[PDB]
Amino acid sequence: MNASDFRRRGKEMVDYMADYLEGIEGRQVYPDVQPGYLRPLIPATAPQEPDTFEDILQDVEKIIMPGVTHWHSPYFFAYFPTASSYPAMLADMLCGAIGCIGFSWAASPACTELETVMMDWLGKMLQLPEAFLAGEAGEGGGVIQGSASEATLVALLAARTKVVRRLQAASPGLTQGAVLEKLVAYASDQAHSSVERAGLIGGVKLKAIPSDGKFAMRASALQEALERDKAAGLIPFFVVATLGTTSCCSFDNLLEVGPICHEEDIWLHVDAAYAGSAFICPEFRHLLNGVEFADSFNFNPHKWLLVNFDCSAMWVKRRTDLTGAFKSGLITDYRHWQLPLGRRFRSLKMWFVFRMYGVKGLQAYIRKHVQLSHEFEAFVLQDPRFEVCAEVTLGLVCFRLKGSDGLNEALLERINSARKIHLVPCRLRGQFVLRFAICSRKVESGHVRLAWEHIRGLAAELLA
Amino acid sequence: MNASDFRRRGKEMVDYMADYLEGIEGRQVYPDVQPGYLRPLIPATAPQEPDTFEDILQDVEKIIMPGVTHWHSPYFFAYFPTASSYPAMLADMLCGAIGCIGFSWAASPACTELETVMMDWLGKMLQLPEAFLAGEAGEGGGVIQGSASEATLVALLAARTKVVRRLQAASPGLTQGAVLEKLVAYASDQAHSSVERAGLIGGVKLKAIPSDGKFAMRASALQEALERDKAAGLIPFFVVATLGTTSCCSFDNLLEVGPICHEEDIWLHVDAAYAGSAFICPEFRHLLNGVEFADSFNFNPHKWLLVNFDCSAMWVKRRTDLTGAFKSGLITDYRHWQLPLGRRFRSLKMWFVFRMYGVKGLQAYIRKHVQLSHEFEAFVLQDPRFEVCAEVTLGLVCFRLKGSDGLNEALLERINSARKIHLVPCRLRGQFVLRFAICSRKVESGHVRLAWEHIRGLAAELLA
Ligand SMILES: Cc1ncc(COP(=O)(O)O)c(CNN[C@@](C)(Cc2ccc(O)c(O)c2)C(=O)O)c1O
Ligand SMILES: Cc1ncc(COP(=O)(O)O)c(CNN[C@@](C)(Cc2ccc(O)c(O)c2)C(=O)O)c1O
Repeated sequence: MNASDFRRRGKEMVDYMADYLEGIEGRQVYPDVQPGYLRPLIPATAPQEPDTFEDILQDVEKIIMPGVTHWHSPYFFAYFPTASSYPAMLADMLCGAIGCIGFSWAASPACTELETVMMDWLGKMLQLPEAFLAGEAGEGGGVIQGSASEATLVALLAARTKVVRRLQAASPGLTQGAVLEKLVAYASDQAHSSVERAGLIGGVKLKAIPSDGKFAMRASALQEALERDKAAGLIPFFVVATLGTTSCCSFDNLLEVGPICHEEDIWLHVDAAYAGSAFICPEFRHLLNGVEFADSFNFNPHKWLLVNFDCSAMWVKRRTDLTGAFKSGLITDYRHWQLPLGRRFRSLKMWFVFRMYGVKGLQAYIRKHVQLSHEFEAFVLQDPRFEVCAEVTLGLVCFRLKGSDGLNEALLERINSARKIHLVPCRLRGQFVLRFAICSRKVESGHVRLAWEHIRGLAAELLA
Repeated sequence: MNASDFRRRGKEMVDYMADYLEGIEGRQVYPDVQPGYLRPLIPATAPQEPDTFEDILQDVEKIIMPGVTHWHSPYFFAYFPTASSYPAMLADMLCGAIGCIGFSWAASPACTELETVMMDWLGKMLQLPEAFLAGEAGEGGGVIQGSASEATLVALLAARTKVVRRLQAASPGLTQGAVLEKLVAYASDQAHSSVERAGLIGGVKLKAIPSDGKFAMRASALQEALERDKAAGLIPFFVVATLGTTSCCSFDNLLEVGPICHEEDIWLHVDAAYAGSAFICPEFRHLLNGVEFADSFNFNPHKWLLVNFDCSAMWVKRRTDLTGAFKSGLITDYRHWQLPLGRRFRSLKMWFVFRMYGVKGLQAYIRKHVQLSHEFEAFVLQDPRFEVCAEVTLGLVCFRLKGSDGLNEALLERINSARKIHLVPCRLRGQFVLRFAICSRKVESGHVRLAWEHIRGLAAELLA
């Protein structure tokens, strides 16, 4: 197809996209399709001659949609939200049209330059210490990573290279392999699985630190682990502090963990994938206190800041520490800040979102979700049959029917079978817990109310 | 902004995208902007209140465009092409609207299922051995990687885990670190830098194999290296054969290298980033012969198959070998086939491109570029002042002005300073060479002719 055809089809696609998101409430959130449903519905080979756009769109609706879990439905309360905003979609369109591969400055100056500024803009919205800002003379700076899982691996690799060099500077005949055997990384027992994958890929041992009563990593527990492992001849080199754990959105104590990592010269990476977005609101910023001790900080605007997926934000205090793993002020070589060499103009999404919503719009968005979260929490607190299982700070409420895990697993099955809303569970200290996460950009109090009524009703039937 | 605003702005964006690509020939390919030009032109902070869409679009045109290198201009003859097609853009739009994160089957069945089928469709277009196809009972299969650089690291990690397990089976006290010290990987001296990055990240030694007269890796040179390294107590575990090297688009000999890797039980990964797309044309398929010996095969539809960047295609013969590094028939867990956990619905781009162009349209596209490449080659062969430096098989012509490297470096500077076309050089055996790569989806004979006339003219002035 050509430009004139695109002008026509592109506009049709725009209406199709708007129609989908606009009438999404009428879709069943979770699909009834069985694994393997798709292959028999489409040809086993690509067509020799063109199919029409109309035919493809019909297939999207009749063959693809039945196998889609609608992340953006007001009734999707699973995992954590993923971002969807029209400004981000407009930027993605422009991004694909410009279509440059920013593997070097010369490949498209703006592809690299806009990103550094967007990262400073965002760094300021979060009130990050200046050490993380690029500005005109900063040693630090930020980069867009493809995802938090990748950001963590990047930080682990930078940390691995750094401690290897420190060990080798003092004892030159030491090999990389010999050093790997002694390296140990730590993360909370509530840390996301991306940390274990990073340890596995990095070839190092990863040890979980027992979390406290509020599922937070504490100085005492970290120190205990450090002493035991150093005594055994292991070398702590990397710690991942999680702000906004997946299970119950708890927060590791950065003010306690930071000083320890500093004293032991341990690389401290902060994973705030979900919660990070809330930090642009002054009332939640205290949760990030202690980030001044972090060597790297990361959160996903593609979760809770409306920047469509393919946008994880990472900052470091020393580009040299990051850069050393893959070989001030202005950044010209992002290829040394990430695993892949190529990259597309993703900073455009941030620019459009930040400018079209404005900081105030983004704050209102966060605050509304937190309000909705508390509305759901209030419902649960009013019913003596249920219990809230963890402090509710952001858009996640962990709850359960007072009773056995079997009862709650049954409640979850009833909810999934009903197909009205979609939630997922988790285990908090072996205990089965239901998670209610405010996800959709357009969830309203009504949806939360109906979701609660639906859940309360099923619970009643079950209790009988 | 809301759906109705998007219906309006999205359509405006469509026209803006079409206008840009349509009038791209009137843009200067390479920018005159200096590093750091952007920061002073935009605010140091995000706006508190919304900016208008009109204002953003004006900034795109006045502030962003001057810092963009136009990859899609008919006059961009640098590196290798990157993909840009309207069907791919249409799919990307849909992809962002559905906006699912396919980290598991349940997160969106179709996000995972369509991908496996598209990979089989593409596998069939390339006439890959059936061992690489998923089908209904295959052990192999394909996955979309974010890029070839990542695909190579994935294969290296799978290979690293495989040889480590084989070894610890013989010597169970052998640690991962002890094994890493003995591992050696190989690639041609013409291999892309992504291979060195993979070795660095994987913590293993990478050794370059001298290429022959046609810049191809040969059995003799590989064997020589293997014998020397095994004798030194090193363990070969991974070889990257490159089909379509960046410098001169040469091809490693798979028929020679394959048997050796098989006999030595060395993981053979095939990197065909650019050239891979040509293999859907029967007249170029012989270049891929020997892929039956490969453990993993990869090429980028986002280079030369019109699937907009963020689309690298990788196949393996044994999902178990790949999967083992991150832990038949239907694939439900792509999270064990790649580094990141999340992923978007990228298979949509393949589906739209394959269906809207049809195999025949894709083959016509490839053939036209190869024809244009030979047209340029013919021009060079007619002028006794120049020489072609390597066999021309696909869309790349390596040439130089007969004489010193200094003369050619001067010619390149003249070309870049003129700002009419954009090319990059490379060194072939220390010799400075100019590269002419057919890139744009809309390059025509006229463009190639004008580019040659422009180059010939500058060469004349210089020679005087
Ligand atoms: C605390 C924490 N750290 C890292 C990650 C990985 O982030 P990414 O997906 O960018 O690699 C997670 C993220 N996600 N875990 C979820 C919530 C799944 C999910 C929801 C929404 C998204 O946009 C993504 O990308 C993933 C879980 O269900 O496992 C995390 O929470
Ligand atoms: C032979 C070869 N192998 C691997 C790679 C890496 O691919 P990717 O960019 O997906 O990680 C390359 C690729 N690119 N090298 C180029 C041609 C730059 C480039 C051009 C067009 C693209 O779409 C991308 O992604 C990159 C370079 O000149 O170095 C490769 O050639």
